[PDB]
Amino acid sequence: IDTNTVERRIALANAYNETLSRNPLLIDPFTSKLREYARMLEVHEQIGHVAIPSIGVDIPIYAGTSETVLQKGSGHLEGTSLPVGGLSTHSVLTAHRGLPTARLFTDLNKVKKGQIFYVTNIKETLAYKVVSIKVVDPTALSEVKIVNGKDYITLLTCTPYMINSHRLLVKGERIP
Ligand SMILES: [Ca+2]
Repeated sequence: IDTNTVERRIALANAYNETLSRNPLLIDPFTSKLREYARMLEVHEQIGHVAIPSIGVDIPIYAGTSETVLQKGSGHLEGTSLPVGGLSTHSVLTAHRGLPTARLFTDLNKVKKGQIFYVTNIKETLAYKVVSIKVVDPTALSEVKIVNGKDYITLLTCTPYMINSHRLLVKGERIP
């Protein structure tokens, strides 16, 4: 796609991000029951890719967290910022703590503070440095709000392994 088209679409994503309420009510995607909100970012139905070389993961990102999406890649939590970076953005990307055939976020618990993951979209590849690692009740995801003046992406999965009673949140902060 041509540069001028990419920039218009990114401008749309930014406008969307700057419209978001800073205080979503995020419901646990794993225990809950077709999305157009991220159409500007979509190429063949994917909005991006998330790579965590620290653990050998590189998987596609799709809009929403339907079970169809989570079977095949990472799902973007609607109500959070779209993964294009910027101040006052906080995107949440979700994936299973492993599937039969796919590692997905199986080893997210092995990511450490200071390590760097990458989110690639139609425009560029963004780098995020891990700054926090937390475990919370599934019924507590709303806290994962957009923080004024910060550019964050949280990677979200279930824990402990093979139990999945709780949720692991690994938050990275934009490296400018
Ligand atoms: Ca929609």
